[PDB]
Amino acid sequence: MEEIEHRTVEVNGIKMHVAEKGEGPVVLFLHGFPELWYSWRHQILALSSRGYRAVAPDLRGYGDTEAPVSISSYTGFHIVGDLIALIDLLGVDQVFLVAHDWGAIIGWYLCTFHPDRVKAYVCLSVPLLHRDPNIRTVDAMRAMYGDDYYICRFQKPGEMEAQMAEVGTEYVLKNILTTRKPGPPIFPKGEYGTGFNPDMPNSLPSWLTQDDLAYYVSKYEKTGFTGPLNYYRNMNLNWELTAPWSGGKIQVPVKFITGELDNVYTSLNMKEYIHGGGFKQDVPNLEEVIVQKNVAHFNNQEAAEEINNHIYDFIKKF
Repeated sequence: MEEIEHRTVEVNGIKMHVAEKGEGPVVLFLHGFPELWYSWRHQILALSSRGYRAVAPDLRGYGDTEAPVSISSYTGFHIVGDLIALIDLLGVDQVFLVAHDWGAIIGWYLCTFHPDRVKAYVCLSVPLLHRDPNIRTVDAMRAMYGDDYYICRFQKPGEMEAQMAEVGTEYVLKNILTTRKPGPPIFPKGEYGTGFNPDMPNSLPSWLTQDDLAYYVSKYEKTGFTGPLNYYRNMNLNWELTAPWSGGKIQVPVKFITGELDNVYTSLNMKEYIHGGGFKQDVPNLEEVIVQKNVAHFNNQEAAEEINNHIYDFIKKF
């Protein structure tokens, strides 16, 4: 970790923190919510040691990267704009892409707008989110799960931030990271409360050290949750703006990997989309989907070595 290089670069008008290690084909890692570049620590070390150039930024709004004040500065187009600028700075025509959670949503947008810049994509947790022309993204979630569904509760500016403040940053991060409950996360009414996990363990699970959690806390306690939350606040706007790509397929080779207990997999009719034929129809060069038994949402950390090996085996093919 000591030999991971950290720098700040100017991309698309913002200052972005980039963590990098190794030489070789670029493997660009995109973290999720509420994470950081650091979520890829094990993959950065493994892929760099195995002859690749591992690159893992803090995305716009996160960690040591600039957080614009306007909520509207966090559409998928803004984030992809940052990443295209980053790839140009890296000096390469194409990358191998690896992404998780919100990072995976952004990765799907990258593959939609610029498939030629992506040789192959290892996608964790969140598959392609089919644009339903009949109903907006968050409107559909609201109809399915109601107003206490977490994504709905994340919409109103400032509200979730205050609820998180009441219980504290360390509690929020431990609450989220340790969750193993399947199904749609429904919050208690009017407060954070038990949030994502009504059965928090006393000890951190063995994949997350006290120092790991402390590092996440050290960033979030200062810069807060607003930047990361703002991605969710643009889901309906993203839906509007992506009308030009309605009914579109992605031809980038994809390997999709999820923990079996991930709340994403176990909600939103995702399991049916993933295995039922819809995912493959939209993504014709999708390879065998991997479901990791007894693994939760944070599969790049909880099953880090398996993820290292799946990434390595897949990108070698190309």
